Amino acid sequence: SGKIIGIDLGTTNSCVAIMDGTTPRVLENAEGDRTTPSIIAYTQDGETLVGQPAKRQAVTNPQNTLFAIKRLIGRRFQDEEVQRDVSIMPFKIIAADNGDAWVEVKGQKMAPPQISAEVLKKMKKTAEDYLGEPVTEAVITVPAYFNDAQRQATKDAGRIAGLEVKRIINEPTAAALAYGLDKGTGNRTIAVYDLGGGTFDISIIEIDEVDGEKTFEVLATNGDTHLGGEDFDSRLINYLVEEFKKDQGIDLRNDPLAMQRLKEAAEKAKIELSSAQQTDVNLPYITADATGPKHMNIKVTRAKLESLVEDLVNRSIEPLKVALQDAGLSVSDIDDVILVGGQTRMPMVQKKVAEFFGKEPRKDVNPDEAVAIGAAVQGGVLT
Ligand SMILES: Nc1ncnc2c1ncn2[C@@H]1O[C@H](COP(=O)(O)OP(=O)(O)O)[C@@H](O)[C@H]1O
Ligand SMILES: [Mg+2]
Repeated sequence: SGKIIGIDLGTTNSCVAIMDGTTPRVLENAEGDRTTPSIIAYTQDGETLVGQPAKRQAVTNPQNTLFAIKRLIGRRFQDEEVQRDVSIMPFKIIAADNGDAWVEVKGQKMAPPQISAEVLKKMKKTAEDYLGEPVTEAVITVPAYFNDAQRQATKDAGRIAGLEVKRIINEPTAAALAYGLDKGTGNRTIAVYDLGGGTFDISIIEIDEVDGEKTFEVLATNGDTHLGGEDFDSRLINYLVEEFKKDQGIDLRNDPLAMQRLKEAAEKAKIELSSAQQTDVNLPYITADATGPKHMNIKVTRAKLESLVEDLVNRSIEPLKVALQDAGLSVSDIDDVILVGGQTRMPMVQKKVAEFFGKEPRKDVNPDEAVAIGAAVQGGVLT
């Protein structure tokens, strides 16, 4: 029946949503999850894995497990983001013959859109599995700061995935549509605070009712492309390494398998601490030595997590001030504050944002779902 999907093609994760009549519905993937890791593995035996199945095999296949491709897409190999990433990514980043930032996978040169297209194919299949019918139309989101090359390379990923890309929309504009900030009257200035797995974006968006149609303008954009939830995980991981050093003599940083388990356990404990006051990190058989297997069992309070990440939360505030100054505005000129991204579910982040703007952020949608939902709302406007 010709159905247009909304896709959040995120740095860390991806989300796919749809109009179910008048109501947006985020879809569950083949693994039962409403979010799919933006991770693509080319296995030794010839399979292409995407999402949590690729995440599981990553430490067995570091060369051919790709992730963070949103950092490369539409960029040149000499871009400062790309040069920073060359020495930290375990997969091989290369210059194309035209100077573009490409990847080499099992000896094959590939452009970033060919890799991101595997994420988009999974979002497409995820929609087809829920609907019981083909899906070939999409709205896809990008950061507001993306230039024509990054937008066009994102379009190219959709085309390679077999999607007719009806429209590339800004992420904070999609978030405004999901929060229903179009079902209003007059002028409306909004702050979109977006804290994902890898990036922090602040966008100030003006929204005028004029001539019966609603205008949308990005007045200012700021942030930090190296501030996200993975950095919050890293603070908890480093705490868990040092407590296990103190209590059992072992530096777990030597054991790269123990470290894959510890990262996973730190993220789970962080996420539990958004709704509980304390949790346990319990990893049986975490490592072993001459005296046999060791077991990690460490209580983590929410207050301990908050102390480990406070300066990361405080880094998000200076780009808010600069964004307001570039827009020519004060906190009182902001009518609505919306949160986007899974890391904004943390009570400390919500409270710091509410405190800075002097108003409680809206609650209409999940922060981690807003970009995909708004892409779907925009798709339904074109249906
Ligand atoms: N309830 C939660 N509490 C704290 N952090 C969370 C929670 N849910 C998800 N996160 C974190 O949010 C990040 C995912 O952000 P997300 O918006 O999905 O990424 P993307 O940048 O790809 O849009 C991860 O670091 C994840 O651990
Ligand atoms: Mg995001």
